[PDB]
Amino acid sequence: VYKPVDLSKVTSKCGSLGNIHHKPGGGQVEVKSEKLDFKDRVQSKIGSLDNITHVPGGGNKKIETHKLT
Amino acid sequence: VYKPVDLSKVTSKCGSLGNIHHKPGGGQVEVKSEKLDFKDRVQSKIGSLDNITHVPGGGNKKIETHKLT
Amino acid sequence: VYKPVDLSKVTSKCGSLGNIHHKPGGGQVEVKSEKLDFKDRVQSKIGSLDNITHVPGGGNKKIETHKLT
Amino acid sequence: VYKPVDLSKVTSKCGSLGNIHHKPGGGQVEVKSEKLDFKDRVQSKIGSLDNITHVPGGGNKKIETHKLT
Amino acid sequence: VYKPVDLSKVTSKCGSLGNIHHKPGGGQVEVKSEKLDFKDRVQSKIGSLDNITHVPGGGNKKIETHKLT
Amino acid sequence: VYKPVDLSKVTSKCGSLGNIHHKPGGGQVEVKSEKLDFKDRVQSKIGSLDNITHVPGGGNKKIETHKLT
Repeated sequence: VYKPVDLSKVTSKCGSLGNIHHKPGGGQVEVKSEKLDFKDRVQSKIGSLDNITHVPGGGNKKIETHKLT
Repeated sequence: VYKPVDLSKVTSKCGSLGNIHHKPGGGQVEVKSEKLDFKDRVQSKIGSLDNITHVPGGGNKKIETHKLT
Repeated sequence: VYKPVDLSKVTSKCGSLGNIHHKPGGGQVEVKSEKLDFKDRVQSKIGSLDNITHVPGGGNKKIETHKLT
Repeated sequence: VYKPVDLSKVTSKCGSLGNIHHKPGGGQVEVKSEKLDFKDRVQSKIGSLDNITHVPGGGNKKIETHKLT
Repeated sequence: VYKPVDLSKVTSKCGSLGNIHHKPGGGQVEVKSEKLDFKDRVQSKIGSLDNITHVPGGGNKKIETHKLT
Repeated sequence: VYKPVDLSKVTSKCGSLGNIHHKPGGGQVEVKSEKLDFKDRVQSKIGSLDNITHVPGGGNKKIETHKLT
């Protein structure tokens, strides 16, 4: 017989959340290339890529796992 | 016999959520290329790509997992 | 017979959460290349990439796991 | 025979230009006058006058002069 | 025979330019005048006048002069 | 025969330029005048006048002069 119990609280209060500024790549990015030789695959990313601003009002997280085997 | 119990709470309160500024790539991205040779596949990304602004009121998460075997 | 019990609280309070400035790559990034030879795969990232601003009001976490085998 | 040659550059790059605050005359101006006597022209300026905020992207200058005599 | 040659550069890079605060005359100006006598021209300036905020991204200068005489 | 040649560079790089605060005349100015007599021209300046905040990204200068006489 298997009867685990959770009554827990995962809680957050905030008076205000804000004035959050994320300014990636506000300057110069400058790439110069001459007489290059590539015999195999090239993957290139230049500039302001994949940046994240994540401002959840709570962002609280529960992870729970159970296994019988 | 398997009878797990959860009565837990995952909760948040925010009085106000805002003034969130995400400004990726506000400057110069400059890319000069001369006499390059590519014998295989090329993938190129230039500028402001795949940036995310994610501002969920709440944004709380529950992950729960069960297996019987 | 398996019957764990949890009554826990994971909790926070913030009066205000803000004036958060993340400014990666506000300067120069400069990359000059001449007469390079590449016999195998090339991966290149130049500029302001993959930066994160993560401002969860709270952001509290519970991890729980149970196994019988 | 006069054949000067100019191939010069005057150049600038700025990634981002901003958060400029000019607040002239934010305090208190009080001017009391009694029994003044003026026999000739009067010019009077009182308060916040002729203040300048000048924010050119660029603002570069070339002056060039040529003379035969 | 007059054939000067100029191939010069005058150049600037700035990644970011900002948070500039000019606050002239934030205090108190009080001017009391009694029984003054002026037989000739009067010029009067009272308060916050002719103040400048000048923020050129660049602001580079070339001055050039050529003369035959 | 006059054939000077110029290949010069005048150059600057700055990553970021900022947090500049100019606060002239934040205190108290009081000017009390009684029974003054002026037989000729009067110029008067009272308060916060002609103050400059000058923030050129760059601000580089070349002066050049050429003369035959």
